[PDB]
Amino acid sequence: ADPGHHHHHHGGCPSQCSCSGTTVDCRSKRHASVPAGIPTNAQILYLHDNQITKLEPGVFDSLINLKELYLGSNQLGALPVGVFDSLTQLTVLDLGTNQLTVLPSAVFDRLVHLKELFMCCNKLTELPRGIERLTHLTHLALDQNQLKSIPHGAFDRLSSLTHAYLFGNPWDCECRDIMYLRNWVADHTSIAMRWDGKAVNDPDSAKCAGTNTPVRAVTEASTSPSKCP
Ligand SMILES: [Mg+2]
Repeated sequence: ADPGHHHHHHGGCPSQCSCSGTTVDCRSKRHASVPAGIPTNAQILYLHDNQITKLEPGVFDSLINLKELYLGSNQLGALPVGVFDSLTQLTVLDLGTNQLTVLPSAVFDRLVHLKELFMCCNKLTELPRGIERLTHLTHLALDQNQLKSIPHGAFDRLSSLTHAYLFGNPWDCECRDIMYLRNWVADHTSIAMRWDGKAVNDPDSAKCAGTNTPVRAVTEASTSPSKCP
C-alpha cells in the first residue's frame, strides 16, 4: 500500500507523516496542529500522541471519505462547532486521553453511521447528549471521566451496542437518579466491558463513588432524591 514514493498525492504526503494507500499516519511526531495537505482520499487518519491543543474550524471538511479518525493522547481542551460534520462516512472516532470538559451540543449529530466512539480519560462531567442518537454504535468508551450519572433513557436507542466501557467514573449512587444506569447495567451485563489489552466482560466495571460497590447492585431503597445535586 506504500508504493515507496508520494507521487499518488497531488499535494504529496504531509511532513512528519507517512502515507500508505488511504492511510495517513501522523502519530507521535510532535504535531501542534493538524498538518496541512492531508490527501482527500484518506480513509484512516492517525493524529494521536501529538501536542495538538486545538482544532481549527473546518480543518477536516475536505476529508469526506474518512472512515477512522484517531485524536487520542493530545491536549484538546475544546472542539470547534461542526468540526466533524463533513465526515459522514466515519465509523471510528477516538478522542480519548485529552482534556475535554464539554463538547459542542451537536458535535456528533452528522455522524449517523458511527460504530465506535472512544472518549476515555478526559474531564467530562456529563454525558454528551445525542450520543443518544448514534444508533449504530457497537462500542462506547466513557471510562475514566468524572461522570456522576446517566440521564434517564439515554442508552435506550443504542440497540447495536456490544461493548460499553464505564469504569473509573464517580457514579453517584446515593442519588435516586442512578437507578436508570443501575437497571441498564443489570439488563445489559453482556455488554459491560473493561479493557485489559482486550475486552473483558465485567459487569462490576461501573462502581459507586466512595464505596466502590457495583452500580448494578444498588437498591432503590438505599437511594434518596435529596442526595441529588
Ligand atoms: Mg505529482
